[PDB]
Amino acid sequence: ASLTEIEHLVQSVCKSYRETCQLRLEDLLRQRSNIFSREEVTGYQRKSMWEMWERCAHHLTEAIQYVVEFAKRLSGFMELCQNDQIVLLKAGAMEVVLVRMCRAYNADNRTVFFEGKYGGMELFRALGCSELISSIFDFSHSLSALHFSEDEIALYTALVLINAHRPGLQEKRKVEQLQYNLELAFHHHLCKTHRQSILAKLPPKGKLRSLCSQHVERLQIFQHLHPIVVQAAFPPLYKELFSGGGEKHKILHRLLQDS
Ligand SMILES: CCn1c2ccc(OC3CCC3)cc2c2cc(C(=O)NCc3ccc(S(=O)(=O)CC)cc3)ccc21
Repeated sequence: ASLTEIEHLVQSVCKSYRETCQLRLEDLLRQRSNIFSREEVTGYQRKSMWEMWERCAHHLTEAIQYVVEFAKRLSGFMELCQNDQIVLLKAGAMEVVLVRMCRAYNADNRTVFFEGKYGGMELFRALGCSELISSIFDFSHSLSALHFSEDEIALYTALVLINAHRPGLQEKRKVEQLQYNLELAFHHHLCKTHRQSILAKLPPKGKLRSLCSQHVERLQIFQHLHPIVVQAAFPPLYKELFSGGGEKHKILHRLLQDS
């Protein structure tokens, strides 16, 4: 790639992100005074474990749907073979969601936007996975302290998704080329905006992996306890990405083949 080509890549990734960001930043900021009351938090804490799981799994899947669309619109992604598209989304979609989530996290009062209002960690007690929840809140706090712009989130999530180290890729060199061009774009944009200092402050790649592993591990516990709930009331796409041996569905293929 050349230098104008890199800045065109920057513009194209930012555009692809804006079209698929699910919620515009201002819509999340405008709701920050809308906080759950103590009575509403209590109501969430008294919901059954299985109903809170279903609701949370539903919201995760919705967010993952916008990530799939981001990929489909991401320069060079659809030129990868189908196998590698699926590999990359299977391993990276939850990671992208976790990074995007920091937009919905208010570091001032330690709350996250959830079902129309902002609430803290205690909102999720009924899940029985406090360690996973606090890890996500802590990760969202760490990213909020960097004050990502929307352009930086677009470029960083492109790189989270386009990761040539995922096991199972068939055209590893093609993914490497794509990853390298997106890295140049991200680092070029940081340099031009005098934001190279955040590079040392970004989370190690093992953190994002660790959060996704905790998620799958707590899901396995839940699915053992409530197997019919997962079968009857979890989104098919969710089960395909995270469940075992829930990889019996083929939703990703249909989502990618469409359009
Ligand atoms: C850390 C606490 N938390 C969760 C914890 C667990 C969980 O589910 C899995 C555990 C087992 C299933 C699910 C959530 C969960 C979901 C939401 C959510 O969807 N809010 C609505 C919203 C819409 C758009 C945006 S965005 O535009 O920024 C692009 C992402 C962000 C937010 C918020 C907090 C959550």
